[PDB]
Amino acid sequence: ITVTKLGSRIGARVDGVRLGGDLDDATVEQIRRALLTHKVIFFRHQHHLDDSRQLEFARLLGTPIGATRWHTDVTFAANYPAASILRAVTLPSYGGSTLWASTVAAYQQLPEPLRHLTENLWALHTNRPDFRTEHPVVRVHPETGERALLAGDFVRGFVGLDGHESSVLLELLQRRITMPENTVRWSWAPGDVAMWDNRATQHRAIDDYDDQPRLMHRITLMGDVPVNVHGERSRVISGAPLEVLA
Amino acid sequence: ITVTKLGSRIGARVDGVRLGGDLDDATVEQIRRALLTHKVIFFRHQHHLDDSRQLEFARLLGTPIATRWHTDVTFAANYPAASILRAVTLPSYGGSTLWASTVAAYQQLPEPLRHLTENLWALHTNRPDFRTEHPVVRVHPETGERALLAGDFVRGFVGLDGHESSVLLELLQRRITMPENTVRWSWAPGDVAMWDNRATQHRAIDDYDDQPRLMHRITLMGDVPVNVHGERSRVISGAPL
Amino acid sequence: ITVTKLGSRIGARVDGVRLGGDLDDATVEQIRRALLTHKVIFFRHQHHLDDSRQLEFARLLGTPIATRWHTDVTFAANYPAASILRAVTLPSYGGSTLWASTVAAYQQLPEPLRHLTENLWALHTNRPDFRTEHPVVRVHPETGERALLAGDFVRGFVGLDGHESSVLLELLQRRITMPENTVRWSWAPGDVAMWDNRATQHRAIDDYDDQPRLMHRITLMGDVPVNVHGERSRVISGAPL
Amino acid sequence: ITVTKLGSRIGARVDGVRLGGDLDDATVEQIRRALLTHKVIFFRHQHHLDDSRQLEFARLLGTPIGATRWHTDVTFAANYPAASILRAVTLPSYGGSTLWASTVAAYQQLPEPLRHLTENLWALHTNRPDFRTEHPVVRVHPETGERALLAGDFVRGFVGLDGHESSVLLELLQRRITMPENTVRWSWAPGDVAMWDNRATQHRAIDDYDDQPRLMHRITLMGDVPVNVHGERSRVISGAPLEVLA
Ligand SMILES: [Cl-]
Ligand SMILES: [Cl-]
Ligand SMILES: [Cl-]
Ligand SMILES: [Cl-]
Ligand SMILES: [Fe+3]
Ligand SMILES: [Fe+3]
Ligand SMILES: [Fe+3]
Ligand SMILES: [Fe+3]
Repeated sequence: ITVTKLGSRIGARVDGVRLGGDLDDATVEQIRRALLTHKVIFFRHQHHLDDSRQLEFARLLGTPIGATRWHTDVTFAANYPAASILRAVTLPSYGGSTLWASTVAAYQQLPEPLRHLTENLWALHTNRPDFRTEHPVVRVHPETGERALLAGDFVRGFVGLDGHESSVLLELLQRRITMPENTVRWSWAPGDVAMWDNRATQHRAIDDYDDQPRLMHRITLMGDVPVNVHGERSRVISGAPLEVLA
Repeated sequence: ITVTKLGSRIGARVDGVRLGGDLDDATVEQIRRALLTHKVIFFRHQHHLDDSRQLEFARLLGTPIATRWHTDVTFAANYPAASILRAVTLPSYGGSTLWASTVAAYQQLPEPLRHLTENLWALHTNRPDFRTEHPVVRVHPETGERALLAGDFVRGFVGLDGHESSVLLELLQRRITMPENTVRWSWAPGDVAMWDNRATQHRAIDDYDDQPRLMHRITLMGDVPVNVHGERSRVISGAPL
Repeated sequence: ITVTKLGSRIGARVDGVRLGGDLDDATVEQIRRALLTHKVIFFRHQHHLDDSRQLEFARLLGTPIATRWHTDVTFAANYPAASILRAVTLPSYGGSTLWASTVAAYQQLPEPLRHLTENLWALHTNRPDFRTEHPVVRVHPETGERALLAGDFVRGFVGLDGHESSVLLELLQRRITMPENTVRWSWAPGDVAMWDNRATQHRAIDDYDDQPRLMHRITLMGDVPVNVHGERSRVISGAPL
Repeated sequence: ITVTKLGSRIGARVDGVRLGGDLDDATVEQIRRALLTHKVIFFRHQHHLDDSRQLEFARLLGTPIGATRWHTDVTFAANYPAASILRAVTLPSYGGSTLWASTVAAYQQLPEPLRHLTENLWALHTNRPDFRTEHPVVRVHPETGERALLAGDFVRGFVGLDGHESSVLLELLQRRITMPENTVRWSWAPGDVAMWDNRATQHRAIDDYDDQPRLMHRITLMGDVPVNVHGERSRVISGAPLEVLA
């Protein structure tokens, strides 16, 4: 099993692994560490995979649950996902790459004033079945302790700020998060599988394949409610917790 | 001596006072307090004033030293404490002046923007090359009130890029110059305004079609800002006033 | 009857007039012209006025129908032409009102922003669900002057995303409410203001600490905007006024 | 010789060509058309190339002349470059990808109001030897007739706009231009060569290789002074024209 960095702040390729439910503990743990360290990892040549085997693999790393704007998944809910595992099924003849950004790297690049701002800022995330959650803008990752910015396209405003202030500040933060130095863009080939840490990233689909057929299979793993640098938790304004796969 | 509020967060008219250098301690003190409380105060019917008498008055309150919103001379580290401004020749229309309370603006900031501004430094410049890094929140040395320090001399914030600085400065200026924080004075003959430059910004208004307009200003020495953490402004370039 | 400018680009005081329904054609006409020229006009010493007499005056000028900058009822397609506003009960301080000339603001636009605004549509809404797509430049039906149409009822511009709309609207509002384009009136008992809603925005100011304040407004029917290319506003939802 | 699209709005790979000064007219022309159509093209496996052969090739397509912000090259000059040809010499073990955006695609995605704005807008581009040029924000490409946005990191302001307006509008335009649907990101392998149309693109280096050694060789081809949609030309405020390779 080898892990090779794809860039300075994000991304790694993991080789010498056949994904499935039969991986030993040492291998699952090596994978877990690579995920947490590199934020998004890629396995190539996984042509043996189907839906069931992908699910069997997913169960080893977490509890499975039941596009072209930058976002963190389902952040309108309080207990939004920890991670997802995504395999290519049918790919277009061109385009169709995917972007990830490290929101840990983004936080690390913030100068002190913007650290003080974001560590003391709350965003309303919504899906508009009405989900509204006030999340902190800095989250302390529950497995690594690393601070990560929490924002993305589900943010509708910041508490205490007016609509214009919120629009300007959100875009300032998005501009920083999605700086290319914080990002990896993956050109999918058949057999590829991506896994990302949704507590430490945003991602974005790209509509550059002229609507040619494209099919991916995603399995998403249950996460927990964010805690900020002061130990404060996200507040549910409206909506229910996300639930495991039935 | 009476002090009459002109608005909730800023401005008062002081009546029953003949400005000059012969005012007693009690009266000079009441004037000082009105100024610190109301941020800009106005005296009407001061027709006896000339440059000499204005200066004699000014000396009781301190040591004597357009159309963009600014705090005076903030490209310098020890920028002025206050100014005293008399109408001499007024246009037949227009020519009003605006002041904003930067104390009021700070008090209206929600918690996130307090945490931002209390940890933020702005570079102020006059382009003699004056460049000073001032804190964005200054603690008034006489009242203890916190005031936003920004305005048109700001060229950027330390650690932010040019676009971030442009957007943030305008966000802070939009807050500071909200009309609830401002008083606009239409000058009549004999009017004098005095403002606390440690707690305000002001702005001339170009709405008199360049008719002749003459005012006489006397400016009083101030000290170097202290921020909420006790830190002082940093001279990058230039000398003290 | 005398008309005195208050500023270069906006505002005049009309003296020598006792407002009411018994004014002759000549006087009603001079008042109409002063209004169209100066965008907002003020009458002082109108202590004889009551609701009935204000309405009788209003009927000579048209057909009778807070703290954010807006043009009245622009979420409707045929929004008002003008309003007439009388002080009834005034606070002991604060309580001034601001008007901006959107004609002046249009005239200050450089060529690129004229090309933008002359080809721009804004969605105005009241959230009865009123939604209207208005042009951002309207051609005044009586004067032919071009005026910016924007303000706080704007929710977005057709073809722009939410962030673009937020940034552009604020850019246009920053231009419109530049103090050179505005008049701020401190109300005294007996004061009446009348403004042309086709050529202005206005804004109440919350600087009187919620002391009691009562004004009486009468609003006059207007028509549907025409833009520089002859195009009319589009009702998306709601009825005509 | 084959040309394969890499994405809907930008980028193509050209195969079955050995780059050099010996290419026949038909081949040079096929290359020219591919460049103008796809805005940036890539040739792989060119391990025979050295500086001299790259130059011999460049001479077939134009007249050769004498990083991590998005820009169009040398736009502070009036007659800024038409195109560049870039080969990898020494590559880092990770990171080091390059981004291009199509400013033709960007113009095509503008809604009517922003077309009216930009077609009637002028930007001051500067290098701060003092180069200052007022360029139109829409340029009509001299070979294809296509309209392209002209902006990027050398813009210091727009004529008639104040500093804040200019900052906000430039970023609005950059945000549109650099939307991922308008972009291609190339992971360099040894032997790769990129050629881009500088009249129809912006590009950006990415600092994500932790300053490992990296060496590219660039040859840049002379361009001409922009003309806008009204037939108006760029204005030299200060500085000299760019000059051919001595
Ligand atoms: Cl491979
Ligand atoms: Cl990218
Ligand atoms: Cl005002
Ligand atoms: Cl290959
Ligand atoms: Fe997603
Ligand atoms: Fe000043
Ligand atoms: Fe109103
Ligand atoms: Fe370059």
